[PDB]
Amino acid sequence: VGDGKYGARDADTKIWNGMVGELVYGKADIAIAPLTITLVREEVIDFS
Amino acid sequence: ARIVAGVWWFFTLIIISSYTANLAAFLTVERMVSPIESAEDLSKQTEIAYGTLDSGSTKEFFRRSKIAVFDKMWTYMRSAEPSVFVRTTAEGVARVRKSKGKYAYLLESTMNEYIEQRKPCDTMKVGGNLDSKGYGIA
Amino acid sequence: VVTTILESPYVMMKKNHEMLEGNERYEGYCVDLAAEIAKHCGFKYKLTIVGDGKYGARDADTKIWNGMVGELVYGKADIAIAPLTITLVREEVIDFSKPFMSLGISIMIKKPQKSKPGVFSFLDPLAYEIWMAIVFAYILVSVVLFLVSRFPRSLSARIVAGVWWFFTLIIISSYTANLAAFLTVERMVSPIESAEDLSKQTEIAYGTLDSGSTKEFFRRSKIAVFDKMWTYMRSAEPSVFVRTTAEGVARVRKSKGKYAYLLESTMNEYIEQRKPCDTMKVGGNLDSKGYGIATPKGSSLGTPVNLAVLKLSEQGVLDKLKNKWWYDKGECGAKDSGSKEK
Amino acid sequence: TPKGSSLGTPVNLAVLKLSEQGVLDKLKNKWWYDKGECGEKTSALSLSNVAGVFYILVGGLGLAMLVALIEFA
Ligand SMILES: CC(C)S(=O)(=O)NC[C@H](C)c1ccc(-c2ccc([C@@H](C)CNS(=O)(=O)C(C)C)cc2)cc1
Ligand SMILES: C=C(C)[C@H]1CN[C@H](C(=O)O)[C@H]1CC(=O)O
Ligand SMILES: C=C(C)[C@H]1CN[C@H](C(=O)O)[C@H]1CC(=O)O
Repeated sequence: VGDGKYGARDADTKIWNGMVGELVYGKADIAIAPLTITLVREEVIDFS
Repeated sequence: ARIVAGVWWFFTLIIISSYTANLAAFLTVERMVSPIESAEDLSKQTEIAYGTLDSGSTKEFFRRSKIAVFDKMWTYMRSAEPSVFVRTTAEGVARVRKSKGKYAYLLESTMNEYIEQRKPCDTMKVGGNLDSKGYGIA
Repeated sequence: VVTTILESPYVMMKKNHEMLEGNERYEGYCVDLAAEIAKHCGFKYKLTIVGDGKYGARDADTKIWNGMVGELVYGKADIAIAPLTITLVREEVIDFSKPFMSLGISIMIKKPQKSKPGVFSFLDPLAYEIWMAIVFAYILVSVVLFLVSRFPRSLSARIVAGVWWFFTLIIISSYTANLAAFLTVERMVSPIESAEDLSKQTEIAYGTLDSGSTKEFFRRSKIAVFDKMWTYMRSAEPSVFVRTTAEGVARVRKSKGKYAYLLESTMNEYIEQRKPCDTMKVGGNLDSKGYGIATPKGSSLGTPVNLAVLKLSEQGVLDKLKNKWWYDKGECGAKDSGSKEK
Repeated sequence: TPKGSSLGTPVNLAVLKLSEQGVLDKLKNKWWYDKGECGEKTSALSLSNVAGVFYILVGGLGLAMLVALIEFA
């Protein structure tokens, strides 16, 4: 991952960053990593 | 009168035997005691500073929590100097390593179990898990 | 329509359920969780107990699903809220929400101890027959002593004193050393939770439920140990299988301790704290799975109940409910306090 | 294998091969140990050792009686 982040939503810019960001915005097909499952992430993307 | 002294002698014999036995056990097994039992004990005691990563789902877990203990822990961690947050996991573990034992690190059980088995091995996990989550493929 | 099965303490009947009707007659963990899910997703619901009384399975013969899953697939029930273990075969047919509770396969056996030490434990390091024998020997020494005197120079009295002193010396040294052995062996944390330890020993026969995901776990398992244990459970008569969990526990309590019962870590954790505290859990879990709310495939409820379970998990409602129905009402107490007491 | 058989060399190389890749160790540990019966605490007192001590005590008392008898005479 380019930026070196997992994922978060900045309230100011309202843009996702990190692997989650690459996932939502279509820069990556699938995310395999120690990614903690949280509600805010489950709302945007699908967790197995 | 002789029975008083005799029975007293038997009694004290039993007691000293018991003491010697127990002390023998104590010296044989040598079980060290952890400074901090659980997570609540960190909230009850002011002395040892404890911290999480700068950005992560853990700090998010602490920021928004309605339970009293975690609310207090987060109210502690928010205002502190110097700031207790660290940028990488390695820096956190190293900060536990150059501590002398005055710093506690809050991290997910996986990385903890992993570091506990890694050289020098000085680090260890204490107390139950604050919450139960899981990793996933996204 | 919410289908569920009666299992403690997931769904239970109230003390007086006769005068009570509707959703108010049932109480339990699953009931509370149901009320919460229904609150967040905002739907009216009616709890109904599944007719056949099974969780779920696919009959090989007729290839029809039964139980909760059965009532779910064919559209007899809108949602199923119960202790349902997520498995491959069940996930293929129906969709599972993110798991609300985590469990594993665990062993339940009879408790070795009566829950506390006593005065008689002082007489433990030296057996009762040794007590009677030492008192007897003492009075023998006494009568010999009297017989010596007849009607600092001597022999008989000297050797009586010496032999008696030597005797009591060796005896009390044995007492001390044996007590040291007792306390040292009491201080040992080890061994705790050895894997496969049951698989080797033939002294204790172990069993699972008649129909469930545990027995099925043993069936399809290619892992050496579990294959061994399944081969053992398959060929053993009288049948080592039980019909209900209650029957299993009652079988362990009446078995004097020569029987082990394999069940889910949750039911084990529950039964362990119930009076009169006959049973305990031994060893780590054999596998890690989780319970989940089951919805039919393509239903509109799936995503809302998923997000609901996640929301309840993050705000810690699930933990509160579990601690409510497990540890908070527990009469036995002990547990972690017992671990500190050991 | 029978003398001059065509299987001699193949079974030889077979035993060697199966030995080098550790199959023999696996089967050995399979049929001997893994399926064995014998794999805490249980510490308890021993009546019979202390009983031996009782024997030396009684010996002392008997010698005491005899010594009394020879002392009186
Ligand atoms: C079918 C299998 C893939 S499995 O059972 O799902 N996973 C196997 C793996 C060993 C495992 C087993 C159990 C769990 C697990 C851990 C915790 C929980 C509860 C506390 C809620 N966790 S949660 O879903 O992340 C929550 C945010 C709602 C539920 C399940 C996570 C992973
Ligand atoms: C190590 C880091 C930064 C990650 C790993 N899992 C958590 C996550 O997925 O957010 C973070 C740990 C934490 O927040 O303490
Ligand atoms: C309670 C029962 C019989 C059910 C519940 N979950 C497992 C299942 O869905 O198969 C079973 C547990 C077990 O078999 O020990």
